This record gives sequence, structure tokens and C-alpha cells, in this order.
Amino acid sequence: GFRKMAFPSGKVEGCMVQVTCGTTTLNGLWLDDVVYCPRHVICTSEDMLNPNYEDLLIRKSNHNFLVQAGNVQLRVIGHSMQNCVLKLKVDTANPKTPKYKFVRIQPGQTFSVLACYNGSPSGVYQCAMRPNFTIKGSFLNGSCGSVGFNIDYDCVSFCYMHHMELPTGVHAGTDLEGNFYGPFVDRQTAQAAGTDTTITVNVLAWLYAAVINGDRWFLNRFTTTLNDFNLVAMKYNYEPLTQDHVDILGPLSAQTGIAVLDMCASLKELLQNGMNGRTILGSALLEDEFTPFDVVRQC
Amino acid sequence: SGFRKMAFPSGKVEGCMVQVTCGTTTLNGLWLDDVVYCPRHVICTSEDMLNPNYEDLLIRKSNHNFLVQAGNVQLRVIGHSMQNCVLKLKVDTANPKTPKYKFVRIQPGQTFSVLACYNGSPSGVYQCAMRPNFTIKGSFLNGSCGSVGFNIDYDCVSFCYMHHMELPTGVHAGTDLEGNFYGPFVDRQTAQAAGTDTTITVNVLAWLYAAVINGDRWFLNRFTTTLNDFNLVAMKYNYEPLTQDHVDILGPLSAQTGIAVLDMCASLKELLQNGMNGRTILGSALLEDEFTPFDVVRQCS
Ligand SMILES: CN(C)c1ccnc(N)c1
Repeated sequence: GFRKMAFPSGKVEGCMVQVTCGTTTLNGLWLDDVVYCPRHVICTSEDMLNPNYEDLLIRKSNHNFLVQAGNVQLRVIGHSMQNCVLKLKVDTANPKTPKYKFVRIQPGQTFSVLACYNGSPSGVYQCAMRPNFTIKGSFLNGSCGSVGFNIDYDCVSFCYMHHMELPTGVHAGTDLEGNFYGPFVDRQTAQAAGTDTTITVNVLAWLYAAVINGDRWFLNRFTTTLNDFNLVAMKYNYEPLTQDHVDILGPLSAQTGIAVLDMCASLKELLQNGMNGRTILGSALLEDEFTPFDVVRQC
Repeated sequence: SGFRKMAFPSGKVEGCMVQVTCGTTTLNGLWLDDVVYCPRHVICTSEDMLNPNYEDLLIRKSNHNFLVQAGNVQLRVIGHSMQNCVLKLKVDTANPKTPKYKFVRIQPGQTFSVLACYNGSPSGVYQCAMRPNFTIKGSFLNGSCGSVGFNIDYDCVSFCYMHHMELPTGVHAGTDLEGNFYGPFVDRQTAQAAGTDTTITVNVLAWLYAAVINGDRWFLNRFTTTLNDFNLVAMKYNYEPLTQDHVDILGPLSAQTGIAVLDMCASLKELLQNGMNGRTILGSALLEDEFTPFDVVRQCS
């Protein structure tokens, strides 16, 4: 029984609001007395192309921003910009504010996204930050400002805010301090994500999950070196494995008795020869959106 | 584009999850108004699980034998009754977080979200379909009994499933909120096995139509088929047979794309014959069967 799960979204649902600047409406995150959203909400048709946000923001007054939490309107009483995030100070602290922190994640790490439209939560999904710094998300228009998060022991770690849809059906965004993930800019310009790769450490975690779940047909008697594994992996668009990644997998090795470079030889064989009509955890394809931590928690 | 499967936001259900304990057994309960619903096997001892006589066991129990906890607050049980396989515990406090709700029974192929819980605490949420063999491929979380499945429509929560047990095949079985099991299963630890599972063909076709709407058209062919010829081939791949109701349900997607249903069926037949050839459809390397026509149509105008 191994299904991918998102975190329960209730604590985040209590924070979603609707932000409108002129004709543009998108989602905001209401924490204490501040609403956070993408700074491009201030952009206009002319602005779109090569905007100067800061010139545009200081020339915008608080009444330009319409914030709605359900049917109750929040009055913006101050506004400031931090990198690509707009911070709107409101006259009311959110009584539903959970315990939270803003964290920055790394490519390969997983989190849940609460997809919203016009400030209303629509759905939740679990994903990983791709190695090319994009997120395979949904194509729910009007979702800019939807956030990504993890929950650790009652505390919500917000790690991502959605800013734009790339042409290839992938999304790009920032952390909650407005720093972009990846080499992207918040402007309507020709932008494309680099070629994506498979998150090797997560595939290995998933193979560890399969062994713990008694799906062991792919285990072999061989081991490989990290250099030999990396040469093969990069030819198949698998991310290179670092010593840090090997260390992260340490506890799964101790739990299963399969050394990391032993499991690497299994994965190496799987790349070069495939599954030959067999499945792992019931899937014919290798999963790379489960981290080693996700496996230890679930298993 | 990339259609990512999504679960409904679980907040409205999280506010209803409680912990129900009987003797040494703790599991989840659903607190709606002044009633807590949970699997009746919370009342069985280790000696009774092969052949529990629930009526015999329930009559011997009293309100004070049940420990119901909502967070750190103990709710008082003031009544109990059994409805098929669900136990209903009347409590002295109505849940103030009770959302608008309905109990509905679903059919195989229909989708819903599950809020997986442990000890009354929500742990994770996933989206799934009820398989043609009446099981759910759920998570392996321990003591998740009593976790519920639901859909949300315009702020109304429709509860359709409650988890009761894990079958030897790793799959899960449960009931609707009236305590009727989905499929030929019983709340007994006796030898029970799920029949061979099949693919939900109507959902695959809806997903292929979604791909066409998003400009993924590599798999289309110029052939059509009869419904009978399609069903004969599909069953050879353990795909469910398509009925005229399924053809009608796909009608609007056929009209939006200009591809007759039986034309799309011929393309699916080709995919079954050929395999993906390492290609992807809507960003997935596999044929997705847990997206219903209802969900496709709403999301694509
Ligand atoms: C880099 N920028 C714009 C910063 C850094 C730290 N704090 C604030 N508020 C803005």
C-alpha cells in the first residue's frame, strides 16, 4: 500500500484570500496582519513587458489594493515589496493564523501545493521541486499566489508561491521572501525551463520503500562506485548523486540492509535493462517525488 | 500542459476527525453534529475478530465504555446504535466545525479524496478512484480505520467512504456512511480476497479527450470501431467493457473536440496494442484511469 499523499490543507486554507489590483485578480496568503502575493499583480497591459515594479509600487497607494477574505474586505493600510513578493499590511490580523515559518527548499525536496482560484481553495497535490527548478503543477488559471508548504509537528513551513506558467505546462515561482527558484524573471518574456532530469536520490528512496514493502525482485548482488553510477545516470538524464545524498539514504540502508552503492547497482541495471514487464510497488515506472524523509515517515 | 491529479482541500473534514477508543483499540471517528461515526469493529476483542457477533457485542457495551477525544477534549457518549457496519455514537456536544454535508454512495470508477488519519489525527490526503473490484489502493498507514473519503461541491462535503480493513493484497475495503460495504467484503478477519482489478476504460477515454483538448494528439488514428468490437478487444487487456451510458457520458467531450467516442475507442485500442513507445500523454508516461468525465468536462469548459 504505497500511495503519494499531500499534507492536510486545512491550516493553509484558513490563510487564502483574494487580491485584486485594477483588472488583475489572484491569490494572497494572509498571515498575522500581512497579505503576501506576487508583485506582478500590480502590472498592467502596458506594464506587462519590461515593468519597473518599484517605480510602480511607490506610486501606488494602499486603496489601489482590494483584498477579500470570503465576503469580508480587508483594508490595506501599508504596502511594501520584497524581491518578487508584495506585502500588503492589512487592518486585521488573521485569527486563523497557524504556527508557521518561511523556509527555502532545494531541488528534489517535496512539498504540498494548495491550488487556489480567486482566493478560493480548489485542490491540493504533492510534488517535488524539479532539478530544473520548476514544478509540474495543474493548469488552473487564476492560481498565481497559490502556495507550497510542508507541515512539521503542527507548524506550517511555507516554501513556495506560484508566479507564472511556462509554455511547457510547468510552473515557476518564489519562496515567501520573493526569491525565485530557478533562472526566471516575473515578466512577460520568452522564457523556457531547461531540460529536466530525474531526482536520483528520490528514486533510490522509492526503491528502499519497495524493499520495505517486500517488493525485492530488482535487488542484485552487485555494487558500483559513485563515479561509475553517475556516469551511467547522467546518460539517462538522471541527476548525479552526491556524497550528501548517499548520507541522507544511510538510515534506509541500516533499516533494509541494502547499502546505497548496492541499491545504486540495482538502479543502474534498471536503467540499462528496464523492468522487463515487471512492476515495483505496482507501478511500471520509477517514482521520483518521494524523498528519503517521506519514505521514513510513511514506512 | 500537465494535468496533475488533485485531492479536494481537506480542511472541512479535518474539523470533523476524532479519536475513538474501546478497550485497547483506538481508531478514527467522524464527528458530524452530535454523532460520531466509526467502524463497528472498534468493539471487537482479539478473540472475536474471526467471527464477531456485533449485535451480541454491542448490547454488552455501555456509553462509558467508549472514549471519544477531539484533540485534548473528551466528548461524552450518551447513546450508541449500529447501522449495518457503522457504529453511531451520540455525544452531548454538537461539533461546531460541522460543515454542510451529505452521505452518498458511489459506484466503481468514481473518484474522491481520502483524509488518511491516525489516532484521530489527520496525516495526509490523497485522490483515488473506487476500483472496478470495489477496493481502494490506499496508503499503508497503521490504524487508519475510520478515515473517510469525500468530494466537495460548492462548500458541501459529500461523504462516500469510510475505511474498514486492509485485504491480503495491500488494497483497502470499506463502506459508505450508512455502513454498507462496497463490494462483497465483510468486517471479519476471515480469508477474503479482491477479484482481479481492471482499468476504468471510461476514465481513460475522458483523459485522452483531455489530452486532445490540450493539443497532445500523437496517439489519434483515423479508425473507428463498433462498441462490441471495442469491448471484445478491451477485455483482452483487462479493461472494463464500455456501456451505452459511458458512451453518452463522453458525449460532451466528443462534441468539444469533434472526435466521435467510437473514434477515440479505436485510438485507445491502438495504444493497448502498441504501448506508449516511451512517449507521454498530458505529461504522464502511463494511461491515467482516476480522472472521471465529470472532472474532465468541468476543468475544460
Ligand atoms: C533584498 N530585499 C529587497 C530585501 C531584503 C530583506 N528584507 C527586505 N524587506 C527586502
